[PDB]
Amino acid sequence: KTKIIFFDIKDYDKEFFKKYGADYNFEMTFLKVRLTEETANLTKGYDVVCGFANDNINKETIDIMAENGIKLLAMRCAGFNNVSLKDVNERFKVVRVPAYSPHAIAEYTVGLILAVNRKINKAYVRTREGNFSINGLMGIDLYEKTAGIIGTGKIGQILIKILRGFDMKVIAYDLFPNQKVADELGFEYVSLDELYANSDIISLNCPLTKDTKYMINRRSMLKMKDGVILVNTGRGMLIDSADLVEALKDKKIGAVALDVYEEEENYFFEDKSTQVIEDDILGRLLSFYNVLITSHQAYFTKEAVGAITVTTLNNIKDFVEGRPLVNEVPQ
Amino acid sequence: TKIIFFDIKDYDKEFFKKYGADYNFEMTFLKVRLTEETANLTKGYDVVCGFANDNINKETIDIMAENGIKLLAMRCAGFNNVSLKDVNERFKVVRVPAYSPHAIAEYTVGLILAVNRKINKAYVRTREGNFSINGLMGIDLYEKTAGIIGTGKIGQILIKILRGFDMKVIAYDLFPNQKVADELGFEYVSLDELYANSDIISLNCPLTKDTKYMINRRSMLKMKDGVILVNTGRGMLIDSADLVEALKDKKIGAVALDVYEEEENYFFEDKSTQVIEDDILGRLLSFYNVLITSHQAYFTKEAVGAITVTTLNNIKDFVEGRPLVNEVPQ
Amino acid sequence: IFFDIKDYDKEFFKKYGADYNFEMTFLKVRLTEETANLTKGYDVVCGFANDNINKETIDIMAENGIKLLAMRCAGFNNVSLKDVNERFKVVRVPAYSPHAIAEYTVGLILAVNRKINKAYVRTREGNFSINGLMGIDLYEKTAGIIGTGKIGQILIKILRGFDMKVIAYDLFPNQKVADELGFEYVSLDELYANSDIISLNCPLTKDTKYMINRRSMLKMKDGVILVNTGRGMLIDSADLVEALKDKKIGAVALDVYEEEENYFFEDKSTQVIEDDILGRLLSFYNVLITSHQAYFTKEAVGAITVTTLNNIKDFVEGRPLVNEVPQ
Amino acid sequence: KTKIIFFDIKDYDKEFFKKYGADYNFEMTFLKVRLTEETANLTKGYDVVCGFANDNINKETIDIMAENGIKLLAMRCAGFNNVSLKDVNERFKVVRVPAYSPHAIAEYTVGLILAVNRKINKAYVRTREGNFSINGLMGIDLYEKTAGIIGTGKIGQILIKILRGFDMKVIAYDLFPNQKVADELGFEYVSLDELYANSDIISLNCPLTKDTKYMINRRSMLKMKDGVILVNTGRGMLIDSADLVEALKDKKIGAVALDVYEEEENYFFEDKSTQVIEDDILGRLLSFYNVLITSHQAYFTKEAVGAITVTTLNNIKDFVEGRPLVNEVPQ
Ligand SMILES: NC(=O)C1=CN([C@@H]2O[C@H](COP(=O)(O)OP(=O)(O)OC[C@H]3O[C@@H](n4cnc5c(N)ncnc54)[C@H](O)[C@@H]3O)[C@@H](O)[C@H]2O)C=CC1
Ligand SMILES: NC(=O)C1=CN([C@@H]2O[C@H](COP(=O)(O)OP(=O)(O)OC[C@H]3O[C@@H](n4cnc5c(N)ncnc54)[C@H](O)[C@@H]3O)[C@@H](O)[C@H]2O)C=CC1
Ligand SMILES: NC(=O)C1=CN([C@@H]2O[C@H](COP(=O)(O)OP(=O)(O)OC[C@H]3O[C@@H](n4cnc5c(N)ncnc54)[C@H](O)[C@@H]3O)[C@@H](O)[C@H]2O)C=CC1
Ligand SMILES: NC(=O)C1=CN([C@@H]2O[C@H](COP(=O)(O)OP(=O)(O)OC[C@H]3O[C@@H](n4cnc5c(N)ncnc54)[C@H](O)[C@@H]3O)[C@@H](O)[C@H]2O)C=CC1
Repeated sequence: KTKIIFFDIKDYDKEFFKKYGADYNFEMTFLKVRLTEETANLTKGYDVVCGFANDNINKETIDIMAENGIKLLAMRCAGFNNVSLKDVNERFKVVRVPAYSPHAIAEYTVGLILAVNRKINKAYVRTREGNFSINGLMGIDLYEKTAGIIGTGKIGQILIKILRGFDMKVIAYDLFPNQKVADELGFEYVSLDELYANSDIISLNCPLTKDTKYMINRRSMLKMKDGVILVNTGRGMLIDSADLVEALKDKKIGAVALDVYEEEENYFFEDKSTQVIEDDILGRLLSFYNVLITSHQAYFTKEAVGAITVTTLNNIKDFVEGRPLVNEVPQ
Repeated sequence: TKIIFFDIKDYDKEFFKKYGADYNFEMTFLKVRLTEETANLTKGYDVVCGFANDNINKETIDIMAENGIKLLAMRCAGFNNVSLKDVNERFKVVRVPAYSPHAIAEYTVGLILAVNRKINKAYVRTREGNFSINGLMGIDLYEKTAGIIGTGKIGQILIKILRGFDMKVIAYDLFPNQKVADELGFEYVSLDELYANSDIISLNCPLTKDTKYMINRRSMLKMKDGVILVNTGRGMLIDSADLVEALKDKKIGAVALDVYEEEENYFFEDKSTQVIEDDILGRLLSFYNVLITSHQAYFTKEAVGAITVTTLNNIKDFVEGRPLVNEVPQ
Repeated sequence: IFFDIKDYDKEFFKKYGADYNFEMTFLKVRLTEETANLTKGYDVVCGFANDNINKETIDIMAENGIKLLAMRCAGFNNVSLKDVNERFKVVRVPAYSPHAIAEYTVGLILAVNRKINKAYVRTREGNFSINGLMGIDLYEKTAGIIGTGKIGQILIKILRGFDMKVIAYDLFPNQKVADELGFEYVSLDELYANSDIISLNCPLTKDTKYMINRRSMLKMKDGVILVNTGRGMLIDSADLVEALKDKKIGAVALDVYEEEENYFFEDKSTQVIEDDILGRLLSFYNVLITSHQAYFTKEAVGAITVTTLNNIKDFVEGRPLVNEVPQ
Repeated sequence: KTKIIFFDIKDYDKEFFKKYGADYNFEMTFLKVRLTEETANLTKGYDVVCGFANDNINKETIDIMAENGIKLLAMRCAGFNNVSLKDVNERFKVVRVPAYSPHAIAEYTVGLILAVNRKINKAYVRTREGNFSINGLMGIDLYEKTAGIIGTGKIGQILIKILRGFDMKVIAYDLFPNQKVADELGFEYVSLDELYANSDIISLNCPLTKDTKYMINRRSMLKMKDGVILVNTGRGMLIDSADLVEALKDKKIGAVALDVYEEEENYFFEDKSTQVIEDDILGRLLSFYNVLITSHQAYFTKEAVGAITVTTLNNIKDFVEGRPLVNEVPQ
């Protein structure tokens, strides 16, 4: 009887929500379109809206939603940078799924590092055509190199542990360093500049905020070591992509793996192979021998997707029963 | 001192020229693999430098001793491809045993995650502008069981890394080392227990008489359905034909092979403008869940640097009558 | 009732059908003996080239009172006609666009000769080396066409424009057309011995099944370029693999494949391809496989939809059957 | 005896020139580098220089060559746009191979048309991964469509004949129309503007000159039919590539095949797959779903390459024996 409208849905999302939703007393409607100001009108008559990471939940969208009497905005993801929280004004509540599986993203990040370092993705395309030459595929041992992690949160700290198992030296930067964890894991907090100057490999694992937007830009990349391997499974807006293209052309950047991209919203998760990709930077990034782009799949495991579904359904059950909202996103 | 090198590529040559400039050697580089058909080209040389895919059987060894070869220097850790009994001490054999175990262990982890998370497939889709991720869902390695076969230099580093993923690790070795298993946090088990309880299995033992085709129809029937298998050891560890069947019957979830049982005429060479004659290799290349890379687990700067220097020193040490630290006993 | 439907099929049939007084039901699944039961309560069953319309399927269909089998294709080798027994009628679309297939055939020839597909994969990765991509001029070479029909004749005309010499084999030669087009009928053996390029454009029948097999390929010139936009069963695929391995076959393009029915038109990129020969064929440097898309142009598909839609409109109005397939 | 220096050589070139050159009284030296001002010095002590399509044979290069006493410049190609003829003040002679195989290029042009129309290259990349879906691969019948050929020379005429065999209607533009050939082939000369307005398919087969440089640019592409299929096996400089990108993005261009590219000289024929492609437009062109780029291989058949080698060697023999130079490029 609680009526739920879901945006940006794929078949994998739907199957999970139908299966696990069978034990909840919900009406579930599934839409393919992203939630934006153009589609916000479709929320009319629903109690709960379920949004995802690439929905444009700006003021206009939020106004139309409150106007339509929406009681709850449920985000089926850990990120909320794309919802303009100040504009909600407590006219409805916002919940997210914060800890479905930090391991999924940390593990993926390690995958991406090794893929671009050891050029696994290029190897595969060669051996498929029967090219078994390995010229140009030489990488570097991670062992005893320095990895620099920006964001020592749930994901960042698991990433650090893994890398320490590789016997990498790890340095890290966080707005709120946690020295205890550093002693347990065996890593040293440093400034951003020290991280840039000493890191052979750099990974972004902080949220997108006003302070992190474009934190990786021409100026910060000039401070990195030539041949630095950079990986981003955070948010696309962490990197000024145009500057990334230049730092690739300058051979500052040894290789880069991007699971997210600043203007990904009309592309990612969709098969755009039969039309023009209109974003110039995205097209150009796809033509670099040492760029690996994957469509925001760091989160994408069966454990992670399972927990997102269950935690999302419970977030909603908990709201309708007037229970305390453990996964509220404070506004 | 006159050195004949087989199976050489430009990356090998450049390294051996750069670092060999300090040593008093004549160095001749050949592209061709060392086999019975090419063994005759060793005539007039003091030292032969061989590599992992050379066929150094009795015929090859006989022709070499006949030509007065003093030293066989292997620029690799593996020596399964030298028929040691047939040497008869007519010349010495040296290898480079520990250039970089990290290179291979690290690459092994790279393969696991690539096939699990479909990173190679992702790339091929996004390059064509297909950003759909349907079918690319993987599994968290966290709290799964990895089973390592071969707890040597490489296998032990692999185990440590995976323990960092908080995987449970079980292992099998012909010569268990219980002490390392206590430090690392893993348990030796029989092969049968490994097969039954492993979500991921990695092969890191040498190719011997005992390991040849250990992974075959019968042992794969004991694995968990959906098992992820990775081989950076030797290709002959797997009966490849059975592997094909175990893929087709969906016993195998995904597999990454950095080596292959008949790789000798393919690997390291660009065969993209001719027929691949080996039927199994062609067929393996057509499976959605098979990742084949051309024996590049070892292939890092550090590893290749250390192979070159250790090889050149193996040879310097032999010619100066020094004790051979890296002899392979025969 | 429509089988083996894809979104392109559905959009066309809805757009053009929205004039006609029909209720149309669309199914994704192929028509086989397992799915034939789903025809219950329908009068029009619309089938396509890879449906298994054997006796069991036909029996279940007649049992369910099926009035018309409408084939949205020109080929009908997959419908066991003798078993229908006139318990319902069969219509096809015979001439929607012979040009579509003939033109595509020429595309394939040139793609495998000049390595265009391999070129694309290289340049996409920034490999602009053209080593191994050398081809041959078609000019003054000999092309051998098996099946001089609607498609075969247009193929011949195009190739004659390339100034290729053309020879051809047909069970029912048409000497006239040979004089207009400038080509010579020969035996199969002569075709095999003198052809640099060979194309198959005859129907799959009892007599053409496996006509390309180890024995006939041994008669071909080494380095022959072979293209098949006919039916997969024209080639013994296992022998093709051998003739590729022997380097008898210079390059081959297959738009059709003998066991294509559970693969073609479907995205199988997230599961095992169980057919061993198909997997193996995909690993050869000089094999080009496309998924039965020689017919696939907007004119062809438009004409298929209209001719089909008003093949049905001409059945329900008790009109004579302009496009039947005689049993 | 006669000493020949060859630039921009690949193994295929060398094998042909060694095989066929064994009968001629020549010393033959092979270099990998392109002939530019930076390399022109390497001509010192040679009688004959053999150049190829992407050599930068400007005045500086020509001056350094005449200074070194070079007697003959032999181009192993039909194009000569890249040699600044006015600057060669008859201080040496220039020969080319004009008619090695017009069929090779015309045939390849037809291959490209059908590949981008019927998506054969995209089909291949799909089926290789076991994607047999044909959605998005629908093309058009060429039958009864209009093809527009710019340049009715040796190549253009054979192209026209072939297309007439497809029963296409053909129109053509040439600076020097040949009405007789039009009557034999069945095509009509028209203005460029009429060609742009009525062509479904357009092919470029004129030389690169001062008059053809950038003839295909924003303005001319605005006159084409929406969804036009464009193919260029002429010269890269015939197209303002930046405008091409825009005309692709705005969907004026249905599909394009480029065998040549305006800044191809440091890329084409070379394996650049293990480094950054520094040219932005080329990278971007490689990321369009409906762009097919091949590396200047329209000429590349065994008959063509054979004839280039023999005709080149005879051009040179004929020069040294004071024979009249039938393949001189008038300066
Ligand atoms: N690609 C994908 O599928 C996924 C991406 N994400 C992204 O990864 C991000 C990290 O997530 P968690 O580890 O769960 O977040 P978290 O909220 O546990 O930890 C983030 C850490 O970043 C730090 N931080 C905050 N602002 C900072 C600043 N201005 N500079 C440096 N550090 C700062 C905090 O101290 C915190 O420790 C999420 O915000 C989300 O954007 C999350 C899940 C999946
Ligand atoms: N893909 C690549 O590029 C490379 C592959 N390798 C392969 O890995 C092996 C070298 O590995 P390392 O760990 O450095 O060698 P190692 O000698 O350090 O370790 C070998 C381990 O396997 C064990 N072993 C021997 N027979 C066994 C059996 N039947 N069952 C289980 N374990 C057995 C040994 O007892 C030892 O614990 C080589 O033999 C080679 O075949 C080595 C280098 C590179
Ligand atoms: N790949 C694709 O998308 C398409 C494939 N086709 C295939 O091509 C075949 C021919 O199509 P159409 O030219 O429209 O048919 P058609 O109108 O030409 O009739 C078939 C021709 O094949 C000849 N033929 C019959 N038996 C023969 C034998 N034993 N040996 C040699 N030749 C023989 C006939 O004499 C006739 O000239 C179709 O039956 C179908 O299988 C048709 C349409 C599309
Ligand atoms: N992609 C490749 O591999 C190859 C490309 N080419 C290109 O194709 C051209 C050679 O074609 P061919 O047909 O052998 O040349 P051709 O010299 O036989 O014919 C050239 C035609 O272009 C016409 N033309 C000249 N200036 C013109 C202008 N300003 N506007 C319009 N038309 C004009 C001429 O009247 C003549 O009909 C070369 O000049 C070269 O640029 C040639 C060989 C290979």
